Amino acid sequence: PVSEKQLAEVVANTITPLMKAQSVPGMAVAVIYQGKPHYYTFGKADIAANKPVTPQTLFELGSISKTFTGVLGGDAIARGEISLDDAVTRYWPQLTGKQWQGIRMLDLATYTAGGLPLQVPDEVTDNASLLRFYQNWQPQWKPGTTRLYANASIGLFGALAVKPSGMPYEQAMTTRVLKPLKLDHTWINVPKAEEAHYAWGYRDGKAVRVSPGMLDAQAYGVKTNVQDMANWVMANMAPENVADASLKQGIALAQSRYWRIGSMYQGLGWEMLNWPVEANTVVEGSDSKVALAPLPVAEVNPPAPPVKASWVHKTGSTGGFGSYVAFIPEKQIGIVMLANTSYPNPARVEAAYHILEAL
Ligand SMILES: *P(=O)(O)CNC(=O)Cc1ccc(I)cc1
Repeated sequence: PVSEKQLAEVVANTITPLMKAQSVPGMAVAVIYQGKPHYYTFGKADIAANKPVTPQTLFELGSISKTFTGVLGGDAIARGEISLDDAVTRYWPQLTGKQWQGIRMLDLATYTAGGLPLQVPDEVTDNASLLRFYQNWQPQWKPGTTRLYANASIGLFGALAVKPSGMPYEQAMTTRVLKPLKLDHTWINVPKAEEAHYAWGYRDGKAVRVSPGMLDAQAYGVKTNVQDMANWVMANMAPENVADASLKQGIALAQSRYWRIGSMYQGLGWEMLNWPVEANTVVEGSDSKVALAPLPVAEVNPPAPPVKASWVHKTGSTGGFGSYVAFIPEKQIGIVMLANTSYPNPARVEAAYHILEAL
């Protein structure tokens, strides 16, 4: 294997047209091919300041942050601190509403609680209002019957999962996930010293960065560079190489199949499809019309351990960023696409599929 010059061509040929069509300012790309990460960088991080995109440029991950939440939860499970079968109420006893009765930790993690909203209401700014919000929520469906992708669901999962540890979320994440994996440039809160590397997102011509929100850290607040992200993919595609025993298992727990929703499988943060899969299947499923809709689930009990022959992926966006990650453990290939403009899901998926198709 080589084709290095061929590889650089494949990427350029796919990304070049993408940036022109969706008018993306800058993009950092990583292709993992036979245990070796390959970095590609394009455009600008900061238009005004005319700063180019570099392997050290920090991007906002949006929903890709949920894969971190998934692994942290997995690790806690693996440590014995938590169980997917546990009642939510075991961790948050204040949640006295009769409606919380049959809801488990698993439901929160996999969006099956019964219709918790996509977003935490903007009116919620503190513990009091947060508690209130959850206490008054009226489920539209019964637990374990319908999947409704929501921040308010996995957001709470993450907040609760770290209780037994005694450490606040950001601390638990750094200590148990980042440190061990040597993800030294992965932040929840970017330090002053690193700020020079923090790119500007672009929306309606305006430069923008993500704002603070309740459960932001747990659902969409991670910031990284293409370097750490590539290392994240590698750790997930080949967990046998992870030294920490609970982390190792945590990763396997996050890639396990808990529910069946047509052709896709819901993991902890991660979403999977059986490989081989047709492009249209992946692309079509990524559109908001499908991705954000309430759909019936089929339980996988016991949960199926990770399948090598899968298409593991996750899309993520912020007001001004658009990211995508995909890998096939069987083939030892992966891709990372970080952009500073939020462009349609389908286009990210199509682009990633095509490069990976050059297997
Ligand atoms: P996910 O699929 O990447 C989607 N992203 C987020 O919900 C979070 C978000 C949405 C709107 C703004 I403005 C900021 C963050």
